[PDB]
Amino acid sequence: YLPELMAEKDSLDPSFTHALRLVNQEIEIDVVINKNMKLGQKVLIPVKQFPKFNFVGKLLGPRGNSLKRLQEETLTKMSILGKGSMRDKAKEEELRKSGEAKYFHLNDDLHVLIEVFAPPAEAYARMGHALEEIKKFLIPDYND
Amino acid sequence: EEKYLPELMAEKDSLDPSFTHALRLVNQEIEKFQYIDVVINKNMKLGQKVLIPVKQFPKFNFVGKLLGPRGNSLKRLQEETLTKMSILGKGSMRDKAKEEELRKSGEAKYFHLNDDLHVLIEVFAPPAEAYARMGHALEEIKKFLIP
RNA sequence: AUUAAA
RNA sequence: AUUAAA
Repeated sequence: YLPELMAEKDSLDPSFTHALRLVNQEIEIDVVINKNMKLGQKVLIPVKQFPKFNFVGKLLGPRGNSLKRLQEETLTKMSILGKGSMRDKAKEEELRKSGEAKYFHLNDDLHVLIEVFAPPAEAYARMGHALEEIKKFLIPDYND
Repeated sequence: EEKYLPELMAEKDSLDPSFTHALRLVNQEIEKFQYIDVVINKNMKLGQKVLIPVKQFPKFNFVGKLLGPRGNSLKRLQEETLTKMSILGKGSMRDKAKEEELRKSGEAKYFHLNDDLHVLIEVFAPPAEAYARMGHALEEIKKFLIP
């Protein structure tokens, strides 16, 4: 069986990071019941268009309060991921070099991941409300 | 991702071929490469395939209750919810002998017949509007599936 | 338990 | 011009 993979995991050179991630990744709607669906949407952060604006700070605010309040008022969970999301950039490269699925996202572009867990008709409406409020953060020029 | 792929090809070339599963998995990860923007705020496409309960209600035909006379009640729902709803899956066609239609010819046009009988709600709008339209459509479509 | 739209 | 949440 595939447990051959376990023999590869221990014996593979740690210098191959993406292969060791893929091998460890390989370890393996009804509306009338109306149980809780989960959704997610990855929203790009326009650093190409606004390179002089720091979005990560405007989004989080003091001790993350502004992101917490948006999460609370939209009833969603938001996570800032991608290249440039971490505060320590030397740690961000070594964690990207670490190439663990948890930190794998750093290879991608700076973006927000909004998650919502609710019954389906509510879960879609909550995500739509969150997408309307988050653009005020991602659009400095929202006047006109 | 301009940084990710050159490291895969570097691993591909430098890796020991004796690792067959690991080398196969990085090749599968390479074949993949051969996400919303709200400041440009262009239209996305959302869809949700909503099964309708024939296992729970085998005696109730929903597809007729959904369409109505000449599809008036379904188009009225598509108008008020501003979505495109298409009934697909096994039993969607009224003629079930002409169903299992081709399907060994294998056209993705007809591939949906292998899926269970459902309703695919598609909505085309900007992301904030698209997600809010879908949520409203799922609100109203319950009323057809709860006799 | 006759609803058939795109 | 600062903000650093999970």
